[PDB]
Amino acid sequence: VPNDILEEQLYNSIVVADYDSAVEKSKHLYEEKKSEVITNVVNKLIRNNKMNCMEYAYQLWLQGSKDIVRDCFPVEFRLIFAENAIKLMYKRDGLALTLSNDVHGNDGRLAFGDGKDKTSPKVSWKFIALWENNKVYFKILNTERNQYLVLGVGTNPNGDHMAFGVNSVDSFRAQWYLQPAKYDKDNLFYIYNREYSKALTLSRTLETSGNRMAWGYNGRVIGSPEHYAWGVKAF
Amino acid sequence: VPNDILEEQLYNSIVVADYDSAVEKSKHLYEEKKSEVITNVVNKLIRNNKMNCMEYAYQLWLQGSKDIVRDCFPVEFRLIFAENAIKLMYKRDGLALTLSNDVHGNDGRLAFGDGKDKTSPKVSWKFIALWENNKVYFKILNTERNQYLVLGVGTNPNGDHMAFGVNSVDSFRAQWYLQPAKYDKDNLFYIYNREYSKALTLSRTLETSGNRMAWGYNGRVIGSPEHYAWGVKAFA
Repeated sequence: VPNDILEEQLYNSIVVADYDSAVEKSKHLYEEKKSEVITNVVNKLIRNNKMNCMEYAYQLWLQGSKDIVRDCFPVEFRLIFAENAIKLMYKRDGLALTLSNDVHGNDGRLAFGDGKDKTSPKVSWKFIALWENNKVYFKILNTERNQYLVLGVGTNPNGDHMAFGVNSVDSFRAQWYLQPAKYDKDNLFYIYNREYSKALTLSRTLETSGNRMAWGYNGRVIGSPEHYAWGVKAF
Repeated sequence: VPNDILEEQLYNSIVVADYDSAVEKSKHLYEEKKSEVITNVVNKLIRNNKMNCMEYAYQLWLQGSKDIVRDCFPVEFRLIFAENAIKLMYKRDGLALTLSNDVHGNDGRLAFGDGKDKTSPKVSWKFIALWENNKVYFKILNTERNQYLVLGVGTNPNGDHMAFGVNSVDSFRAQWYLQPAKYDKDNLFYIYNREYSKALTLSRTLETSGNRMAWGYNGRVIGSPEHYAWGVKAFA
């Protein structure tokens, strides 16, 4: 059976979220030195912004195929699923996500893109995966503060929610899902809130410090990863 | 009638908040070239952190004795009541109060001591006095944003309230009262929220930018103006 037909079969199984089939097909392809098929499928999935790519990687990771994730996917997938310390870099601004030092009253720490810090422990995060109802979600943990990224209940006039870091994940407001995207060189992700289905973004309003407040954005982001997606870089 | 007794009489009228009496006594003292008496009384009020000193200056100001406020009081009193553009300089840290650029939802812009900016239009404020029930309160207006200093409802774990700048004063959370203090050369003020009776302060936690969050502090401040009071300085 030709490579393009093997790609098609694998691709289709992921698109309909039959991940056990995807994983079994993938194990066979990898075992048979047809990793090119997997790599091309993942490439297509990202190009087409298929969220199911995340679940596919996760099930591979869980089901004895960490090697496939290592070898056939953008490095971001291993970093995410290995819970490595990473930086969340907003493509549009090249700023790393971080938390404020002091608390934002009752809200937990304020999340923002730092105008200047791209390297200190304060911009280090980990993704902690959880599986529920055929979907992978993430707690996004700030390692310096040991607090989780959340959207606040309240909205600005645009319907945007403020982003914070809080102690516990006791709500869908503190869970996130990813949608991969390709922009030129880079593999990026839209990061959506589980509760509100709004993309994590940085304000177009600069602070005098160069900081940009993070928001769950009430607007369309798809098709503009250079404006609204995130890069996951090793810390 | 000797000056010492005149001082005591004037002082007593202020401490009991009979401002009409205080003002009439003051006009007479000023007319009679005994402005030393007024100056001494003001000095005493400030040393004793008497909040009634603010009402006394305001009543002088309202009742045609702006000359007395100008001549007999720390310059900050004229700056406050003439609504000059001023900067709010936290004595402990030497940071000017300002607002963020982005608005933190319903809360308004975040109020903070700027780590670096001591001079730009964003650190310009004006006090807008209001009289209610024998007291003077102030709306504290950020000139650049046309927004008023407010304490938010929620608290951190200490019971401190975050400070914000908002569009309207439609609540006591956006009103403030002053208590003068002396520290060395500096006439300073504690700035208390009308609603919560908490003093405006800057966080001991520095932001990476060197900014410090402004809080309505749940704690004792009196006795420590070098830690918790503010300078009111003319904006250049």
